[PDB]
Amino acid sequence: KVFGRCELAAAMKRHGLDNYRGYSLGNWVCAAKFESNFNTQATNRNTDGSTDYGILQINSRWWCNDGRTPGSRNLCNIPCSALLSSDITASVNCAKKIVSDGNGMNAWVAWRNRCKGTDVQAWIRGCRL
Ligand SMILES: [Cl-]
Ligand SMILES: [Cl-]
Ligand SMILES: [Cl-]
Ligand SMILES: [Cl-]
Ligand code: NA
Repeated sequence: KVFGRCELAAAMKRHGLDNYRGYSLGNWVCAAKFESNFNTQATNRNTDGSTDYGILQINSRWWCNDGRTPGSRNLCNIPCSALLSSDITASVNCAKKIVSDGNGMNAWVAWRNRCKGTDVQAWIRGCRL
């Protein structure tokens, strides 16, 4: 599913991401925009053989099982295919663990490089939230 910007912000707020671990909602919508263009079905292969999955491009080396990343963990305890559902529950729950891992949303390189330090509130401007 390809989410609308305000549509995603609302689903994200309902699932408890607004200021989760101190990160305002616009950070999460920004991250989704540049990770996946709001597409739940986005997948991307990494150089190390792992793959990023879903709206927030969660990686198979640490967070989900896809059966093809040797020596990897499944810390969110889910198949990576769950991260591609039009229901973003799996992705949000896993992102809560990821953002809690020590480095905040720096875990998302696209957030560090494209969202961090910017006016992220722009990503939720105009939405009925
Ligand atoms: Cl915000
Ligand atoms: Cl694996
Ligand atoms: Cl949802
Ligand atoms: Cl932090
Ligand atoms: Na894995």
